[PDB]
Amino acid sequence: TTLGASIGSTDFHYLQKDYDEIKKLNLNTWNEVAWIGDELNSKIVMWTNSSPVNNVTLSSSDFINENGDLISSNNIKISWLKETLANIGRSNPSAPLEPFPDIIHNSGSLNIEKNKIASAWINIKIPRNAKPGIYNGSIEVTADELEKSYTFDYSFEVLNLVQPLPSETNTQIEFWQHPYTIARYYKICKEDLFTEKHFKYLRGNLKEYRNMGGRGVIATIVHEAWNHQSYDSDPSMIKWRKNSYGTFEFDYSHFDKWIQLNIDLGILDPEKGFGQIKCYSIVPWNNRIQYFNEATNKEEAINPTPGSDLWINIWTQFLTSFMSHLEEKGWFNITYISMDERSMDDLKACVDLIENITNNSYEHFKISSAMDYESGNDYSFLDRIDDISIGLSHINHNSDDMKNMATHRQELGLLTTIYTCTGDYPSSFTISDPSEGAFTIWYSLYQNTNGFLRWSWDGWVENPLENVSYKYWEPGDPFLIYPAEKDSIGKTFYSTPRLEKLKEGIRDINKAKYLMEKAPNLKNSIENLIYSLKRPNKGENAYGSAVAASKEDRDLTISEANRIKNGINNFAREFISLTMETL
Ligand SMILES: CC(=O)N[C@@H]1[C@@H](O)[C@@H](O)[C@@H](CO)O[C@H]1O
Ligand SMILES: CC(=O)N[C@@H]1[C@@H](O)[C@@H](O)[C@@H](CO)O[C@H]1O
Repeated sequence: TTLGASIGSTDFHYLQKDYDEIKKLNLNTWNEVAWIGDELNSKIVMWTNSSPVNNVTLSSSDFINENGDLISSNNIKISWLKETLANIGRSNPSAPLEPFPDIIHNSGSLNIEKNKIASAWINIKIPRNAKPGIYNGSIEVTADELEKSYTFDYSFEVLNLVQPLPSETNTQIEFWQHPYTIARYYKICKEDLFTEKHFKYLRGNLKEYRNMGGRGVIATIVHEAWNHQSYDSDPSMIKWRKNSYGTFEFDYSHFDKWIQLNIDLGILDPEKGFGQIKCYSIVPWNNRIQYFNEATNKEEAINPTPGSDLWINIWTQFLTSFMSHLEEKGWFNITYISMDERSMDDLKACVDLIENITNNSYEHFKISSAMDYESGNDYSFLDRIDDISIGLSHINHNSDDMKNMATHRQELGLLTTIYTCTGDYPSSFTISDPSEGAFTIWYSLYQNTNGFLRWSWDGWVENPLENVSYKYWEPGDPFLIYPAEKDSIGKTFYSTPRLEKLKEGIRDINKAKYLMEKAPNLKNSIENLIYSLKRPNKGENAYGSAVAASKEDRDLTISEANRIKNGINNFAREFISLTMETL
């Protein structure tokens, strides 16, 4: 027929190459369980045969429970998934380019060419004052060349528990933002950086970050701190210069505007100690510091070795000046100096220096680092670092070491996350199954950490809406949101199924934590459910990208995330029911 349609999973992509199998789909009903103030996602997958089909549109009804309580269609947004091209390899110019439905794009009508797949993402926001019950409604697909519209029957159960607000949880989330990348893409000239004209293209995506639980805000403190690994250079938010007396001076202009923005948006709250400023880095690439030398009127650069007299000298100047500046602003207590996975001799020199430099309340800078930890219960150096993030590929699954390490840090009130990056599986690539994201968040809880860190909020390539390929890494690795179109009026970014799955994991671990606290009879049962989590094996495709080790491993990833979720909602249910029977 002209247009086929079926409900599909949000957990994996429906790709053009799978057209003939996709056409056999025939799911006409959907159901899910939600808390008050939760969100659900779904998907409709469609296909054409030999004719193009025009003006394809989806509309939701209102949803109504058994008492007539209403959740308006206002709370349902239906968005076309847009495809972009991705080189399917890693550092491999000859890998093929294939299309991936990675972009949650716009609402409205689509014209679909012949012999194509197209899917639409469905987002359902449950109001924070919604009534419990089973809600029913429908989603209707029409098109010009379609005689009989499709009606898909949707229901969900709202449980009588309230989804926690981010600020009511102890989940740590940190995604690295690249505000000069947003400037580049949207044609913000040098003169307008960190002016209102730049802020208009930042605010939307930062609120997005905030609302899902983002707490870490990165800021660069030297020039090109990652040696231009990304498509866009990384400028320093603190400009360095050397004066005629041979000592250094620091312009905090961009730094201050950046942090203030994040304070204004409610991401950081320095007075109450909410959120973090992560200052990258005291061990930037090759220890290289580029600075304007006033005596010679040109740019110079030096590479002092950590723990040398010269390194100690320069970095004492920076840290004492920075600490004063921060104290004047009232920002010091939420500021962390970031290291990185360097020689342990270099990290020791960093921690030694930092602990030497105190303010007049006897406090030194907090310290943050990605750390290569795999075993052993010697926590003597790790305990000196306030926030650490351990990469997934360094975590040995058949072992309690990570969990033991993290539990120690939890007892000391220190922070711990896991991160993913290039080479990881599960991960958060364009080519990934989006459900890898929910698995990733569950795994952060399995390891008894506070949550999840990723380097990659927005590190866009030239035109990611059309091709995400970059010279390094699996495709889509550097960004979890897309920009909007360069000429956009209105939208400033687009979400991704992979991001929405992280969001899902974050909401569902927050449920598990809420119940563990409010239901002491169930806490240990809940812990055991989480401890049953299995971790899949990984391999590589032919082009160097990390992928599941087998179909069984790939199915595990999806079946595990959903199993824990459903188990948590059953605990939620038994808890509600027993509270009622026993009230
Ligand atoms: C609202 C907010 O950000 N709260 C955090 C809390 O969740 C926890 O992480 C704690 C660390 O000791 O700091 C708090 O101020
Ligand atoms: C904490 C972290 O993400 N570190 C690096 C990051 O800088 C970047 O190189 C990324 C590329 O995927 O790999 C990560 O290992």
